[PDB]
Parts: sequence; structure tokens; C-alpha cells
Amino acid sequence: EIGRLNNQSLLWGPYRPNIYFGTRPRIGKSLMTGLMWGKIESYTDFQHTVRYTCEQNEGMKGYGWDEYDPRRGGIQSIHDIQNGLDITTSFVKIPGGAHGGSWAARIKGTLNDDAPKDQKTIVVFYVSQEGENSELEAVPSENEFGYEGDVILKGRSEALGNYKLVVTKGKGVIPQSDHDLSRLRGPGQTVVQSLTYPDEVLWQAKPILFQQLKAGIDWLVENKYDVADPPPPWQVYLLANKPGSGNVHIVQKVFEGDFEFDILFSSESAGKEVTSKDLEREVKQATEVFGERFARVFDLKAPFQGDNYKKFGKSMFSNLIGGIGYFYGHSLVDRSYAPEYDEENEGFWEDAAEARARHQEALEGPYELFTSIPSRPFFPRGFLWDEGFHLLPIADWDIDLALEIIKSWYNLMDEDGWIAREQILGAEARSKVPKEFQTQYPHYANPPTLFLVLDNFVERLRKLDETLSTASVDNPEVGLEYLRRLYPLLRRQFDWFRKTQAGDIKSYDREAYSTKEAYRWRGRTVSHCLTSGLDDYPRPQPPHPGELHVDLMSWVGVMVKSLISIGSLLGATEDVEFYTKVLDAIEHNLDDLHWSEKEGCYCDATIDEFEEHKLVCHKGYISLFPFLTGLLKPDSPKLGKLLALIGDESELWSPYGLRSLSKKDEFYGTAENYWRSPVWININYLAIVQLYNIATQDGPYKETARDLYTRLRKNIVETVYRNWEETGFAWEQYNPETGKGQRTQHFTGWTSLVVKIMSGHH
Ligand SMILES: O=[N+]([O-])c1cc(N2[C@@H]3CC[C@H]2COC3)ccc1NCCCCCCN1C[C@H](O)[C@@H](O)[C@H](O)[C@H]1CO
Repeated sequence: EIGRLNNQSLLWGPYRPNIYFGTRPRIGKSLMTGLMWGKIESYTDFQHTVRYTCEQNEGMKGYGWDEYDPRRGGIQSIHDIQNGLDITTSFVKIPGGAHGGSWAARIKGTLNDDAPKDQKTIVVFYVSQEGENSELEAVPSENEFGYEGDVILKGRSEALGNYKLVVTKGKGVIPQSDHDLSRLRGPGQTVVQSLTYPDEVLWQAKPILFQQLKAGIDWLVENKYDVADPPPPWQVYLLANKPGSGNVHIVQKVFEGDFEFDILFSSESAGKEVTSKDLEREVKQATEVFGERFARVFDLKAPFQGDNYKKFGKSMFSNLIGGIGYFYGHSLVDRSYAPEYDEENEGFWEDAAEARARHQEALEGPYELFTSIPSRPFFPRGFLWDEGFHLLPIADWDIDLALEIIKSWYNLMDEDGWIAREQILGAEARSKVPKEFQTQYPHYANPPTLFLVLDNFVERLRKLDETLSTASVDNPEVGLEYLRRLYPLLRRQFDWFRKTQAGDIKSYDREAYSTKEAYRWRGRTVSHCLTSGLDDYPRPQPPHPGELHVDLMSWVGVMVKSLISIGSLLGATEDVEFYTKVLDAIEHNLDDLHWSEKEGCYCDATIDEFEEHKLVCHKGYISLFPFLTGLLKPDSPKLGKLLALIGDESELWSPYGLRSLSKKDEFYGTAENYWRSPVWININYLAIVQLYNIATQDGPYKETARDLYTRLRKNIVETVYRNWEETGFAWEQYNPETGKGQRTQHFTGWTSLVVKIMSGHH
């Protein structure tokens, strides 16, 4: 019942973060829309200037959400240098009826100071509908060659019932052609082309548009329009009007100078149809609500209480929550469980490559996923351990939203307990991913950081849009039922980890409190360990079936501590007893297998040339894991030595945050130098939260933790703020020597954790 209200609230959104601006509902095969625009200055330039899928290069100053809440809508701003255009896309949801409500958008384009004042810009609104028993029709024009006013599309489906979608006339100069062609094509007006293609290719908006433009050009060629006397470019690239029935509708406008137009989606089962007056008003309302929620949910503490930090927090937050996508389709999975994937022998990476080279992978599904993403331009899709970080701030904002996303993720889990770490769903998603990197492998794990979110919900539980956001904490019954239904999958994931990611104690000269607790990440190559999330952090060389990884064991610890709390809430006492013994064994086994007294930190372990357990110690993030994951007692002498490592400028401590790897480590700044020195916000965030924990409890390290917490919070926030101020972007990682953001931009993305770091009061 709370489920039905949530379903209905979240159904519609701009859930296509892979494109600048578009809408889809959370339904695999339904109605989608996308925006395209580009300046036209010549006969050949439109194909190069036209924008649709997100990218980041010299031609685009920046883009992002100024404001967003997926229940209500928001405002995105796009700063396009190539096309001399500052664009604004406002989207708003209007609840009502039985079909997930109505929505509207305003597209406003303003030429920048550099653009020719008489620039011609082509704007397209592309609309598609998949589904066997559904209809969509453009109501024809009264006029001869196109539309003087609004374009109305009428459609129906099982999912949406009856609806109307209107593209309004809009404001702005419409250029007029004196050419001969105008007698056949009109002087210049809004046009509509209504087409049909087999459902599975409808997503290919750009090629479909261009095929129509080319047919347009070929008609000119056949009909004696030539270089003797050519029509203007904008008229050459203006489609001949042919509205009708189909599963594809192209709405094209040309504008000279500034422009704007509305898109009004009117769910028939609701009240009166949506108007532009409705849009303007609900835009203003949504802004007020966003304003008030922000100040309550993300109340930035000293020294970030100022307005500059507020605007920064709003940008980082809105971009993260604005990344929410709905994805649908088949994924590519190797279901061969080839025995080479067991990696039980020396040299196992060569065996595994030989297996992969059998190419037994097949598409399977379809699946759906509702998730936030790291990067609109470079990787707009679900990543398993990233989502754990993304949901930390989102959960604060709207716990029901976060729980929905968690549910969405767990619904992917297969019978054995595997969720693919990278969710590439459907041909549209695949288009952005080289074939060689699509295949998922059922023995590949990723950190279970979604348990971190679950933990915070549990603590919240112990201690209509306003209502709906917090319904899962405000009605303990609802909360518990949610945990009840998820609990088995959580448990299945726990079991899967210990089955598939088991390390080898019993087979070597290995003494420890427990014969059981030992873990090794499957999937390592000579240079990489992708499944751990820390691609190129240095690990034992060469890789070896005897390896043990202290990060993985610490994640199993995070998991088991969570199972304790959740089981304890559902009174699964047979389960809670078992967990209690596993936790106890990991605490002991962390020390017995992973602690280096001589180095003063945790290390991964291998097996020698001589068949004996060797620690292989590389000072950095990995070394801190038991502390980052909240496993050490606040009086632990090991914790204190870890605090020395963290605070030590010659090892990890840079002015800009903690270095992934110590400056003393032989691998510092080597090779791709991905996780071999740069400052990464996700691990810094875990550190900051654990420092705070120790700083707010009686113990011997209280005052040290307090100082490190104060400084690290400051350093991390200021580095990310400084870069945002100067570049407009959140970055993937930060240079510890210069403080510059580097690798990819638009990383929102766990970089956005900074809103919560500024927020404090963990
Ligand atoms: O998508 N690609 O497959 C892909 C595409 C391309 N492109 C080609 C064509 C378009 C596109 C842009 O330019 C040329 C280039 C390289 C790759 N490589 C796959 C790697 C995926 C990124 C992992 C980022 N993070 C790494 C963190 O280490 C990990 O912790 C984190 O979880 C993960 C997620 O945030």
C-alpha cells in the first residue's frame, strides 16, 4: 500500500541521464522523449553541431542539475560553446489519475554574448513508443506545410491509458525563406514526421532523424534544386511535414535568436489537461520545496555555513540525485561456469583468459534497473559498489527513494546470490560500451557498500511527497516488512561471498583462530584487481590461489555486522547466533592473517615461493580497511597505529586528503597511477566518518581522531569545492601534489558525498 503510493509517485521522470534531456517512465516498453538541438551555419555543419547523447569536451563548457528531486522535478542548465547557447530545461511532475500522473517541461535557449545574434538553431523533440498494442498519432495541421501553433500527439497504451502530449508553439523568431522551394515546403514553420520502425531500434534517435534529413536532401536533388540557386541551409534541413500514426514522432522547429517552448504531457485519467500556466506555477513551487528540504536535510556546518558552500552543496547534490536513470533490456553474461574460473592453480589468469576466449556468453533478461550512476558522459549505468556511496546522501534526502533503488538492485540477484557489478541493460546502454567490456562474469564480486546504506536506515528505524519520502521510517511496520522481504537476499549474498570468494587457510602452513574466515577476490590479473573496486592498487606479485585480501575480509565483516542488526530485528535467532560467531572469527582472523606488527598496519597476504604465508604490505587505503569498515574497537592499539599512518604527511596525509597509496611505497605514481597516489572521495569519506566515530566517544584516541577529523573534513571539502569553483565540475579523483581534479568530469558519482561531509553530525 505504501508500495503503491511510492510506485505512483516515482513512475515518471527525466530518467534518461545518458542524454542531455529526455523522459521515460519506469516501464520497459513505453513512451520515451529526447531533446536535440544544433546551430546551422552551412550545408554540412548540422551533423557535427547537433547534440543528443551526453559528452564532455572543449565544445561544452558544462551542464548539470541546479535543482532536482525525482518526485517533483527540477531545472537543468546546459552551457554549450560550440552552439553559442545557454539552455535551460525545466521539468515538473503533476500528480493525478491512475497512470502515474502528468508532467511538463520548458526548453529555453539563450544565445551567449559570442553567438551571431541571427544564429539559426534547429531544435527537435523526438518521441517514441514501444509496445505491441499501443497507438500514437499526431493530429494534422490546419495549415498547408506545417504548424503555426501547437503540435498535439494523442496516444494510448495499457501502461499509460489515454494521454496527450503537446509541443507548444513557443516564443522566438521563426526565419522565413523567400526561395522557390517555399511553394512546396512552406516559408518556414514547425513540422512533424510520423514514422514506424521495429520497436527495438526506436532508441536510435540520431540515425533515425538523419535518415529523414537525407531523404529530404535527396528529394531536393531529384527535383532540380541546386547550386545554381540553393535554398538556405536551415530550409534544406527542415523536414517536409507528414504527421500521422506511428511509433516514432519527430517534431522539428527552427529558430532565429533566443527561443523557448513547452512540452505538456496530459494523463487523461487525471483532472484537466496540463497547461503552460500549470508548468510555470509548479516549477516555482518545486523550487521552494527543494529550498526548504535542502536547508533541513543538508544543513552545512562550520566552516562551510556560507552561501558559496551552500550553492556548491546544492550543485553536487542535485547532480547526484539528478543522475537517476531507469534502464531496461538484456545483459551479456558468461554462464559457462568454466572450471578455469575457479582460479585454483598458479597462473590462473591464463586459464581464465583461455575460457573467456571460448565466448560462451549470451544475452539474457530482460532486466530493469532504477539507479543513480557515476557519470552521465562516460558511464551512465549502475555500478554495484558505487551505488552504496551514491545512496548515502540520497537516503538522507529521501529514504524511500533509496530503499526503492536498493530493492531494484537486489531484484537482479540470481539464484546463487550474484549481482553483476556493472549493469549494462539494453542495446541503448550497450552502445556506450566497447564489446570487449560488456561481458559480466558470475564469479566477479564487488564491495557490498549497499550494506552501508542499510545500516543507516536501521539506525534511523531504531531512533503526500513530504509524507512519502519518510514513510519507511515513520511507520516501523513498513520498515520491518521491507527488511523482512530483503533479508533472505542479503543472506544469500553473504553466503555467495563465502562460497565464491573463499580463501585458502587449510591447505598451507596457516595458523589462525578460525579455519573458516579467509577471503580472496576472484578475477585478478597481473596488474589489476577490478572486482575489489581499486583497479590497480598493488597486490601480491604474482597473483596466486593462496592470496588473501584484507579489504574483502573487512567487507564480509561489514556484511555480518549488518546481518546481526537485521536478523535481531526480525528475531532470526538461529541466524544471529551463527553471525555472532562469524564476526568473532573475523576479528581474530584479521589479526592472525592480516596484521603486520613490523609495518604497523594490515596487509594482504600471499603464499611464498617456499609455500609459506607472507604478508605483502603496501601502505595506503587497503592497509586501513578494518578501520574504514568500522571493525576495530575504539581502544585498539592497532587502531592507534593506523591513526599514525593516516596522519603522517610522509605516508598518506596530503593537504588535499588521503593519498590512495603512500609516497614511500615503491608503486607510488607508477603505471596508470589510478589508485596508486590520487585522492579519492569515497575512501576519504569512510575515513572521515570513522574518525568522527572515535572523536565522539570516550577513549585514548578521542583527541587525535578529533584533530584528524577536523582537518581531513576541511581538506576534502575544500579541494572539491576549489575545483568546482574553477572548473564547474566534480572530478573522479584529485591530485595530491597540486590538488587538481583529474580523470573524468561530471563524476556525481561518489564525489558528491561531500554534501554529507559538510553536513556532519554523523
Ligand atoms: O565504458 N567503458 O567500458 C569504457 C568506455 C570508453 N569509451 C570509449 C567509447 C566511449 C567511452 C568514452 O571514450 C572511448 C573507454 C574506456 C571504458 N572502460 C570501462 C571502465 C568503466 C569505468 C569504471 C569507472 N570506475 C572505476 C573505479 O576504479 C571503480 O571503483 C568504479 O566502480 C568504476 C565506476 O565508477
